[PDB]
Amino acid sequence: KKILIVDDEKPISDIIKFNMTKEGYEVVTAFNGREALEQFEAEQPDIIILDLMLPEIDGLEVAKTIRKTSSVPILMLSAKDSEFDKVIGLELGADDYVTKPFSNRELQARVKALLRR
Ligand code: BEF
Ligand SMILES: [Mn+2]
Repeated sequence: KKILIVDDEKPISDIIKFNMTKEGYEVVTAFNGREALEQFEAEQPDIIILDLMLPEIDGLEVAKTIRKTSSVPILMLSAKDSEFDKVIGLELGADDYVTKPFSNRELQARVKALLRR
């Protein structure tokens, strides 16, 4: 299965890529909202882990845009942890929303849960 990791912070992207690689997933990365939409269209990932505070296009806009044509599972992963943040992310189409800092094991379990459908 292929995972697209969207995060503008390379250190965070690297930790998630390391962990998902360990589970046997193919990993593709994007460092801004524009790269996120470009990788989504070119790679057709099976699941997207999506940061919200991103340059060019924010994660909420990336999710809304992607939802116009795809039901690809989206797991939002952000330091933004307010009730409004989680509710709007889910209402715009996210299937799950995890806050930073996060547990690598819990992220792995939620990706498996989403892929399980
Ligand atoms: F920049 Be992400 F929203 F933590
Ligand atoms: Mn960010």
